Amino acid sequence: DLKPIDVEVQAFTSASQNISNFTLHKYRNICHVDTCAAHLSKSKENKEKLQARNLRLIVSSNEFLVVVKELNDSTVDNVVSFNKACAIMSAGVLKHTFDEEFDWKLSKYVKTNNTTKVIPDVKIINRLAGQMGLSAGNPYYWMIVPGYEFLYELYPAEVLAYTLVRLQYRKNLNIPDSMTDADIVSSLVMKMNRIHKLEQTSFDEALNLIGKDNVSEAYVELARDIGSTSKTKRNDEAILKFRELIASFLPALEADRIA
Amino acid sequence: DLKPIDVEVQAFTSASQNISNFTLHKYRNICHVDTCAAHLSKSKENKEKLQARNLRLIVSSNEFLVVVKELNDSTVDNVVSFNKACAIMSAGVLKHTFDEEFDWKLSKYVKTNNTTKVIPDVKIINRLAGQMGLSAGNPYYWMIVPGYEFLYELYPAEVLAYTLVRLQYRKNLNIPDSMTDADIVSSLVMKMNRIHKLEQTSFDEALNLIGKDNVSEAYVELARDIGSTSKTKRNDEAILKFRELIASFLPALEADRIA
Amino acid sequence: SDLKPIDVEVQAFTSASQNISNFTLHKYRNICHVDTCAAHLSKSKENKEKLQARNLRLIVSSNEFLVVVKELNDSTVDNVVSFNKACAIMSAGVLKHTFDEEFDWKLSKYVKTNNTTKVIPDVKIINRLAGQMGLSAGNPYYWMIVPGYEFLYELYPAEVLAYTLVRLQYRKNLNIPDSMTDADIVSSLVMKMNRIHKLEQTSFDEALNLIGKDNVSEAYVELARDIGSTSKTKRNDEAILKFRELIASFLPALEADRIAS
Amino acid sequence: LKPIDVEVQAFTSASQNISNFTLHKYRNICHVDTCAAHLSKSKENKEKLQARNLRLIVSSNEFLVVVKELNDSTVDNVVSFNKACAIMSAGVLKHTFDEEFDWKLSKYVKTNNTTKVIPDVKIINRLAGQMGLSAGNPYYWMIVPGYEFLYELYPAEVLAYTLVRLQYRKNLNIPDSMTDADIVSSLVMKMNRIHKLEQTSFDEALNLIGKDNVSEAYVELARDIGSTSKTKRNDEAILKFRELIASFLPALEADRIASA
Repeated sequence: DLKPIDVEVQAFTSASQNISNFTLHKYRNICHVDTCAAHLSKSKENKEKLQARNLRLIVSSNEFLVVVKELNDSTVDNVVSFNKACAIMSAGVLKHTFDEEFDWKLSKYVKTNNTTKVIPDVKIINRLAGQMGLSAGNPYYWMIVPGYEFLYELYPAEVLAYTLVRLQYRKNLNIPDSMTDADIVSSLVMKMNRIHKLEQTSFDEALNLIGKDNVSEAYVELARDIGSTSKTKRNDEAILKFRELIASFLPALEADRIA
Repeated sequence: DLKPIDVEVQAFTSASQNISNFTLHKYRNICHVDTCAAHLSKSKENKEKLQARNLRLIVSSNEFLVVVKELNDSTVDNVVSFNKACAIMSAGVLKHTFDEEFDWKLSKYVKTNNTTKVIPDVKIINRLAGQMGLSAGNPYYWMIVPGYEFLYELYPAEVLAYTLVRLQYRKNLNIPDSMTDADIVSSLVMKMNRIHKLEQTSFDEALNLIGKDNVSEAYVELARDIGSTSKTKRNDEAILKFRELIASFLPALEADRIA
Repeated sequence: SDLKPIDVEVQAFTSASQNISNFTLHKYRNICHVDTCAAHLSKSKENKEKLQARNLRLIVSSNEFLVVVKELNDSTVDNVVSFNKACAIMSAGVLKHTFDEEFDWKLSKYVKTNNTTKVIPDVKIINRLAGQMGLSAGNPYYWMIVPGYEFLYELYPAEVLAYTLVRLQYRKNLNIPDSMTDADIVSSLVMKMNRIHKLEQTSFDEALNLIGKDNVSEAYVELARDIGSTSKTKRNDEAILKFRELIASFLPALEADRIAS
Repeated sequence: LKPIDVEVQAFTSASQNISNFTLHKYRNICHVDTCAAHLSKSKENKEKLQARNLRLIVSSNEFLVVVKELNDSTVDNVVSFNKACAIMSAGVLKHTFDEEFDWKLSKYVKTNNTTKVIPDVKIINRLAGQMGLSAGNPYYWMIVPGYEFLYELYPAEVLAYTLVRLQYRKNLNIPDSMTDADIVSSLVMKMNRIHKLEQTSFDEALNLIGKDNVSEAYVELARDIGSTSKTKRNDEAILKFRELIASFLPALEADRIASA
C-alpha cells in the first residue's frame, strides 16, 4: 500500500557547497585606471541600474566584469557581486596611489612593485570621498567606494581606519540610525575572520600584526577634513524648524479633529 | 542567460550636473490630463525601464518628453530627468484640482485661470497616494509623485506640508529606514534655497512669505487620514478594548465556575 | 538625435490592474460534505507541512475540490485559495451544522441558519487544536478552532472575537510563542473588523454593541471554561526550569575551558 | 499548479498508538557512509516525503520505508522521518562515540565494534556546520532531525545538545515560531518513557546518567557555538574598535595643531 519511491544515495559534499574563495590577487592587472575610476565615480547610478538589470562593465581593452545581485553566485571569475566589482576596480586604481600592500606570509607591508606609473585622472570626482572632505588627488580618494571592505587583504590598516571613521563620524557621513554599530563593522569583521581565524585568534593579535600605528596614520589622514557643508547645516536647521511647525500645528490638528 | 546591459564608461566630473534653471512655467499647457495621470500611475514601471533606455513619453497629441537619468539632464526643454518629468506631468493634472497657485512677484497665491473644466479620470489609481490615505478624487491625489519637490515653485505651502507629513509619519508611509531625516527634506531645502536665498534669508522669513496659515491648512488636510489609517493604532486600541471586555466577563466566568 | 529613446505606450494603472476580489464565505456555503471537511481540518498540521513542498488538491465533496496554494498568484479562480481561506471554508461547512445562528449584516443581528439536512460531525474525528484548549469532541465550537478562523467573523462575529479574546488572555496555556506580539494575535481579526465595520469612521464599541457584548460573553465563557494544563505541559515547564539550573551549574566549567583555549 | 492529491484520512484516537521503539533492533543495518549520505540530504528527503513515501537503502542488505508520522507502523522497517534519521545516526555514531549507555548497569559501557570505520570526512552535515562543528567531530552526525531518539544510547550527549538548543536558539537559527517548551518536548517525552518522570524526579534522572557527563558534553558543544557567533565577534570588535579610536587622540591633536 505504501508504494514508496526510490531515493538514490547522493551525498552532500563540498562539490555541492558554495566554493567562494574570492581573492583580489586574481584580478590585479585587469583595469585601465581611468576606466575603472570612471565606473567607480558612477557607483550610485550603477547601483540604480543594477536594480533592473545585470551590468557588463568593460574595465580594459582585454577584460570586462558581469555585475549581478549576489543571489546569482557563480564560480566564473568575471561574474561578481556589486561590492566585489567595486573592490576589484578600486584595487586597480589604488595600485597606483598606495605605495605599499600587505604580504600575509611575511606579516608586514611591502612595496607595491608597479612597472607602469599612472596618475588617476584628477578630474574624475568621487562624491563619497567628497562627502568626507577628501579632494581629488588624495591617495585614499578611490578607496571610498562600496564594498571597500574586500580591500582589507591588500590594505588592512587603511580599510580598518576607514571603518573606524564610519563608526566615529556617523552623523557627518549621513549614516541612518537604522544601521547599528555592528551593521557598520560586520562586513569588515567577516573579512578579518577569514584571514585572521578569529575563532582561534584575538582582535589584539590581529591589530598588532597589521600595526596599530599604521591604522593610526590612516585614521588621522581620513578624519582630517570631516565636518559639515552649508547644505548639511541647512538640512539640519530645516528639520528642527520643520518640527517646530509640526508642533505649532497641533491646536489646529485637534480643532479639525473635533469637527 | 544573465542578459547584461552594456554600461557606457562616462566619468562623473564637475561638468556632469545641469545646474541650469528649471521653471514649470514653460510647461503649463503640454499635458492632456488623463494621459499624464496615466504616465504618473506607472511611475514605478517607467523608472525600471529608464535604467536600460531613455524614454519617450507622449503627454498630449502636440507634445512629448524625453526622459533621461539625472546626469543626462539638458537645457533642451523636452529632455528632462525622471523627477522633472513627473513634476511636469503632476503640474498638468494639479492645474485642474488646485484652485490657486503662487505668484512670487506679488508674494501671494493667485487664482489659476483654466479655459477648460477638466476632472482627472477618477479610475486612474495612484498607488503612492493610497499609501498615505488619499483616495482618488482628492485634489492632492496626483501631487503624491516622485520629484514632487519641484512643485514648490507653484504650490509651496502644499509641497512643504507633504514634506512635513513625510518627516512625521515616515514609518506609516513605509519610508525605508535606510533614509535619514535629512534625506527626506534635502530636495525641498535645495529648492527653497534657490528661491528664498537661505544664505541671506531665514527659514522664518521664507515661511511667512508663503504663509504659515497656508502650510497649516494643507498639513491638517494631508495629516488627517494617516491617523485614521494606522494599522498599529487600530491594533493597540483593539488590545485595550479586548482586555476591557475580558474584565467585563469575569463575573460571568466565576458564575460559570460554580456551576 | 543621439539619446535614441524607446517609446512607452500610455497604459494607465486601474483597479483592473490591482484586482483584489472580495472574498466571502457566502459563495462556498454548500461545497462541503461535513465529515470530509472535518477530516481535512483534523489534519491541518500535516496539510500545512505538505503545502511547504507542493500545492494541495483537497476534495471537499463529490462535486467540489479546493486547490490550496502559498500566496495566491492574484487567484481570481474561486477554487484556488490560501491555507487559511481553505481552512475557513471547510470550517464554515461544518459549523453550518453545529451553530444554530449566523449574522445578517443588513439586519445587524443574528438569524437562524436555514439547514434542511441536519448532520452531526463524526465525533471520532479529533481536533488537536481544540483539545489543547480543553474542548472535547461534540462541542459545537470544536471545528471553529482552526487556522484562519478569523475569516469566519463575517458569519459568527461574536464567536470569532471570543476565541481571539481567549488567545490574547491565555497565551501561555495555548503555547503561543513570545515572538508573537499581542498585536500579532489580534491583527488579522482587526483587519476583518475594519473591512466590515469601517473602523476609520466607527468605534470599537459601536461595532461590539451591534454584534452584541452579551453574545461575545456567552462564547467567551464557553471557550475559556476548561483552559488549563496537562501533565505533559507541566513536565515541559519543570524541565525548562531544571535545564536552566544545569546551564548555570556549568558556567564554571565553560569559563575554565575558554581561557585554557 | 501541479497540486498533489491529499487523501482524506481523519485524525482519530487510533491515528497514534503508543508503541515501543528501541534503537537496539537496528544497530547493524547501516553501511556507515551510506547512512551518512542520507543524513546529509535530510532537508531534501523531507521535501520528497511530503509527496511520496520514501525507500532508503541503508546497506546492501537492508532498507527503510520512510512515512509521515501518522503512518508509523510496528513493522520494523516502516519508520517515521525522525526515527529513520535517528536509526541512521546511531549507525554512524557507533563508530565515533566510544561509549554507550547500559540501563541495566545504570552507566556508560564501552561500544565494542568488530570493524574500525571512519565516516567519510567529505560528507557534510549542513546543520552541524552552522552549529560550529566541522567534519570529523565525533558529534558531527548527531546533529540531525529526530536526534532525541538517541537518548536511549547517548543520554548525556543528547541532553547536552538539547541544553545548547535552548540557550543558543538564536545562534542556531531556530525559528522564533517555537516556544522554549517546543524545544524540549520531544526529549522530555523520551525521558518520561525511560525514567518514569511521574514517579521520578529530574534530579534523580540526571544523577543516574551523570551531571558530570552532561557538563563535559555541554562545554564541548557550547564552546564551538561561542567561537562561531557572528553577533559575538561584532560586539567584541566594536569594543576593541572604540578603544583603538581613543588611542588616536594624541596623534589627532598633534594633527589639529599642525593644521593650525
